[PDB]
Amino acid sequence: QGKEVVLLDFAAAGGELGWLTHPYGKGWDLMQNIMPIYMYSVCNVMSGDQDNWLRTNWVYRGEAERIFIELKFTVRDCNSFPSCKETFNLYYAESDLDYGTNFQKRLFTKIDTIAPDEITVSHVKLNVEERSVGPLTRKGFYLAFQDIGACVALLSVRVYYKKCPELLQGLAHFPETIAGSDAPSLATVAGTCVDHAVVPPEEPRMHCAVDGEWLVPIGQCLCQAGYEKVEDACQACSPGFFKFEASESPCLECPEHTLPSPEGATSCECEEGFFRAPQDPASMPCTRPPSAPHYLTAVGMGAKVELRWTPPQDSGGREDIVYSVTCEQCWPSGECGPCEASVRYSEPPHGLTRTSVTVSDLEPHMNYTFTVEARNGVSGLVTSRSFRTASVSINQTEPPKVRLEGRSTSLSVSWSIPPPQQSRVWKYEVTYRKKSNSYNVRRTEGFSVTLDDLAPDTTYLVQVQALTQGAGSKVHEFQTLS
Amino acid sequence: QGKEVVLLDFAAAGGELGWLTHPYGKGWDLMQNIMPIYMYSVCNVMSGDQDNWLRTNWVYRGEAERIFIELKFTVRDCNSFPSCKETFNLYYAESDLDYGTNFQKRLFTKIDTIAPDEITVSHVKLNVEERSVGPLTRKGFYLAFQDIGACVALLSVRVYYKKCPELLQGLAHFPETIAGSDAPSLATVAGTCVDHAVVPPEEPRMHCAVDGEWLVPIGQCLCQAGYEKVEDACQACSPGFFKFEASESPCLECPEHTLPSPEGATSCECEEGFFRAPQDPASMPCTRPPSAPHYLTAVGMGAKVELRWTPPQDSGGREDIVYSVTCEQCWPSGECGPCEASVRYSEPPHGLTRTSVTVSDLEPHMNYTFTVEARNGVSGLVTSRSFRTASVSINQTEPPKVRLEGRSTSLSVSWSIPPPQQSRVWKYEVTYRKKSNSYNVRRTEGFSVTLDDLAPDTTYLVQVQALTQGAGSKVHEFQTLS
Ligand SMILES: *[C@@H]1O[C@H](CO)[C@@H](O)[C@H](O)[C@H]1NC(C)=O
Ligand SMILES: *[C@@H]1O[C@H](CO)[C@@H](O)[C@H](O)[C@H]1NC(C)=O
Ligand SMILES: [Cl-]
Ligand SMILES: [Cl-]
Ligand SMILES: [Cl-]
Ligand SMILES: [Cl-]
Ligand SMILES: [Cl-]
Ligand SMILES: [Cl-]
Ligand code: NA
Ligand code: NA
Repeated sequence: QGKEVVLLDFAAAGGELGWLTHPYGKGWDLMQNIMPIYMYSVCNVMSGDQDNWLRTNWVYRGEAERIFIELKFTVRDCNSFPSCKETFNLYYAESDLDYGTNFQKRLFTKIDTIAPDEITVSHVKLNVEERSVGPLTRKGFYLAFQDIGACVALLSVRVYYKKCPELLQGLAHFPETIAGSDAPSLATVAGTCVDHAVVPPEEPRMHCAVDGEWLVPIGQCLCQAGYEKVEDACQACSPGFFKFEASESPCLECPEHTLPSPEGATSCECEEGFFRAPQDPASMPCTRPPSAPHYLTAVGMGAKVELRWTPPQDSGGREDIVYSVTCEQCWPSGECGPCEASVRYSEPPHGLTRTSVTVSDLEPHMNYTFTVEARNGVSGLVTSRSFRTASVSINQTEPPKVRLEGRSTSLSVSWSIPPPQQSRVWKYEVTYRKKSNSYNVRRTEGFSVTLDDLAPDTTYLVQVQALTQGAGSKVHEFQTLS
Repeated sequence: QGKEVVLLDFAAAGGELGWLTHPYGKGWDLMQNIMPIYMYSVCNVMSGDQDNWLRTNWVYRGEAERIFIELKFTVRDCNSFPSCKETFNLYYAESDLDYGTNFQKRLFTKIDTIAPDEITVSHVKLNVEERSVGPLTRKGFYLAFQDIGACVALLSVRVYYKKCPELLQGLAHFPETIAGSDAPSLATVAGTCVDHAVVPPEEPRMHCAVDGEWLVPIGQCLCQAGYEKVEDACQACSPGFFKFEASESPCLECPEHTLPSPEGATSCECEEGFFRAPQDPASMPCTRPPSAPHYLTAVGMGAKVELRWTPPQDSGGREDIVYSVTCEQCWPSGECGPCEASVRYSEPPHGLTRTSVTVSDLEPHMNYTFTVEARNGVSGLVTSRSFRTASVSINQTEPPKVRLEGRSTSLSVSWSIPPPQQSRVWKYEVTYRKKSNSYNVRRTEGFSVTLDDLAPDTTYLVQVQALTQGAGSKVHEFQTLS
């Protein structure tokens, strides 16, 4: 149930309300019972022809469309005393002027015959009856009651109308609106967003019914950045909190490494020495550049150097860690300088996410120092650097990488060396022994030989040296067919 | 108003319906008036103590919650014949079994006292009265009528209940639902998207009221790609039409240069020789590469060449037109070849949106042919080329560009030439005459001289030649102070 606005309340007046009766003498009469109770009684069941009227004061209508008329009464049984009726009539008249004592029944429209559910034979049996009328349009109206020979006491008369009350809901405001006249009335009432609230992407609406109930909520408003919902309004975020968007969510407390916020903050400021990247959301804690790769190994396996490292002990709270590798040369001469352009990497030496690289094409005996640096998203915002160094010497230059391209029974062999080294080699020298003092060497400028005139199902020791005006491969075991 | 389902209709039965009366003899009785009209009459206003009951058949309730009971009747005036009442009583009883002739008034709950609005003194004055009761829960119910000494004819009795009908709205389906019992009942009923419809981003809902009206639509479904809304459903796009998205829009007809579509098309296919770029929306007509720049001029103003052109006559229906310039050299020797890397352009010679460029650093006497090509977004999809050619010869190499850096009374002069030409110059030669056979020449390797010992407020003719082991500027008029 919603708002009732009362227009008339006979009982609530304690007798001081005085209504016109026609005729002046006979018919309805005000009665007091004493604890005073007042009432309007008529009981002329004997007289053969009655037409007794009771007319209320002029009632100002205001904004009311449908009025509700609530009556409380007793009726005595026509068979309970030895031309009688047990009902009365209820009328109304609209009008813009209050006519005072000038009352004319012909201007009154009949609402209904009022009958009792219970009848007395004197147990105080109080009937209740409600009717309604609408739409009304004039400035005011009158009610009336007609008795044609009933024995009635009329104890109460309430006229009220219904409203949908002023409403705060869904962070919007809805004005008090008058319940409409027709029963299938749902009036759509637009809402107003309370201060610091907004409709983001459905606009707030409510539907006012004839009983004054608000029925079906459509849409809502949301508290904007720096504000949240507290009860029915928007409030500034507490000190220590933030909110960056218009959402239906509370203020989030300040993330890690951040400076205590003032009221209505859309984001907390960064702590000294901590930062944010231009892609980081306000919800992300302040971060910093990482420490150095925790461990780094530089191992000279063969002619190439392998660098293997480990992520930093401290990431500075980030997950976008990359590595970059740089190099210095030093001749143990004493002189030093940056790495030559002839050094290659197994992977472009910057923007590394892998934790290892292979370095090739290195001058022998030279002391190479490799520095591997760790950087995350906030690194460009500090001057400082986090790195580890490791030094390697290499002895042999790149040997030929040799494989079998086929076999019979004979052994068909191929090899390769990186194209920068290919200028250095004068000739390749192939050696083959049987698996103690009798080997066979051949020479070529090319990259493949077939070893001929060999024993079936036999293990041979094959080596390929790169010769210069050098560096030789590992011994391979190659077996002939059967 | 919505769906009424009738449960009982006395008048609509033409007498063949037969109701229990208590007592069997006295009281209510079926009467026929002849054009047959049937009715139930009691008129024992004389007898001192009446309690006459009329009980309907057992009525099966089905799914009904609130029933509506509509009566039509006459009542005669108790004063119209010389223990009388002018009302009757309406009761009901719920029950799961039909008890037949076994009728027990004590099981009947009173709905209301029924009174007439109009009373007869015989003009056929037919009162109408509606009441309702609910919620009901048992399998069926009975109505009854009680007369205590009224003279009533009862001509009609309709019990019905209300439903919200099965509904197609907003491209969703809503099941037939029973109107609820309570007046402030709005039952929310979810809808089902009809075939080929979808909820894109609010889900369809309707609200069923107690009178069987559907009240407030929330949400909708939309016809998906290849489909549109026709009446209350989704239909395949006509031949000749398309629709690419789920929207509330009709099928669009096929754009220009396109192949007639089959039913339910999401896009029309391209006409032979026409294309679409991988960024073009389905709504965009098929396009093609443009024609050549309509006009091109190649003019050798000085040492530089100016190319000015004009957009193509035919754009192939596009607005993303770019130009690119290329160059061939030919010595009038006869031999030809691509342009040297020493030729510069006033603007990177590809991706041009401008319709002109300046070409500088050109070898004298050489026949340069410039080709300017037009390309739009669909050009990469054809092999063909649209271009215009224009040829230019240049005579002089770049002269010094000379300006006054200051003056007195003297003239302080500076010049420049593009750094590629700066190697060629042995010395610069400055000549100055007074504005007929007496000039003064000086020489420098640098780019500025101050002319000294000059007359006040005087016009001088200054030229600067670039000398080689050449090319000289225009004559400038420089005036001293006063
Ligand atoms: C280079 O190698 C030596 C050992 O040969 C090592 O101790 C030294 O620290 C390395 N680099 C530099 C720049 O000190
Ligand atoms: C080059 O210039 C001549 C005139 O000197 C012109 O007629 C000729 O068509 C030009 N280019 C070519 C490649 O034919
Ligand atoms: Cl009094
Ligand atoms: Cl009304
Ligand atoms: Cl040799
Ligand atoms: Cl009959
Ligand atoms: Cl009820
Ligand atoms: Cl000289
Ligand atoms: Na009535
Ligand atoms: Na009643």
